[PDB]
Amino acid sequence: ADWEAAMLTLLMMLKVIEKADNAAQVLTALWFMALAAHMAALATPPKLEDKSPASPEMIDFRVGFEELATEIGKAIKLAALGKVKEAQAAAEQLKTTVNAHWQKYRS
Amino acid sequence: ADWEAAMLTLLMMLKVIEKADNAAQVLTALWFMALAAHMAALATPPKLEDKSPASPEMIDFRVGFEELATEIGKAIKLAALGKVKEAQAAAEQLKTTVNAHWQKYRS
Amino acid sequence: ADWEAAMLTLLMMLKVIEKADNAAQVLTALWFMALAAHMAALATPPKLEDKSPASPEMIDFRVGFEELATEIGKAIKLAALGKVKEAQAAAEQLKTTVNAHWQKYRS
Ligand SMILES: [Ca+2]
Ligand SMILES: [Ca+2]
Ligand SMILES: [Ca+2]
Ligand SMILES: [Fe+3]
Repeated sequence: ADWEAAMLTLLMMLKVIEKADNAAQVLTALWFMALAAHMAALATPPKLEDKSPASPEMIDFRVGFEELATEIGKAIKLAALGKVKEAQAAAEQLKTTVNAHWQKYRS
Repeated sequence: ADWEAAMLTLLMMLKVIEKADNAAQVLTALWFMALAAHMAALATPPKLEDKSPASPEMIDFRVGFEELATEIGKAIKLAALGKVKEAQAAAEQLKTTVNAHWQKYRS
Repeated sequence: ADWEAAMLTLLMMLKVIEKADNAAQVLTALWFMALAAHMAALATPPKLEDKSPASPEMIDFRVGFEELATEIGKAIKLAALGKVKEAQAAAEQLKTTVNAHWQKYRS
């Protein structure tokens, strides 16, 4: 998948987590979020199509994506421990990082 | 998973997409298809077991697998946008690329 | 996800496989197990936090993780062929490798 194809996957999975009832539904959706970032970190968003791979703007994008995989991993551990409530709470903060990263490179 | 283990995963997920009702069912199955190709592109099919990694026959296999991940990504974006109909239509063309690649290296 | 976050994912997915009714439920959970190992093989467990990357104890961990991905792949192929019974049987042996690896680096 390209960049925004996995970005929209993160957005939809956040909508699945907010309506998920058990911990298995939250965990599987969070792993789909981690998976969507596993193949999209290597892709390039539309705005940075003509930015150097060593350009600080393109470098910012990689690390901003690295925070995302880090927060997703923390919510996965909370959902893995059975804390379905605290994992959904961590998913609401994930929604902030996903939306901020998605709007900065949407164009 | 080995090569044909993920090939049969693509075939079964295509059967899940053709019977999927909502867009979330199509998107998750398509990401399972992208995931099945993410770890099987690095594996080697049975026929090419004794073919050089730089052999044009083995090289053909890698690129033919690269088309597959590209088509899967396009269907993921269609399913991510909510176009459950057009994503299923793209999945039927995916069935052509999966079956052609699966039969050429099945043996 | 970090190391134990994916370790607990393997444990929960084993509980999903033992209660899965059809072959698609077993296959998807097994691919979640393969996915959980795809990003956790590159992480480091708590005990080996201060062990050299070329240390035989840290080297043992990588190969012990490599057996895990190999067994998961074999159960995926059994579940892909439709053998839902034999794949669940392979999942019970997977439970031995997961639990042995999980307890050796849990601390
Ligand atoms: Ca609900
Ligand atoms: Ca149906
Ligand atoms: Ca049951
Ligand atoms: Fe990878």
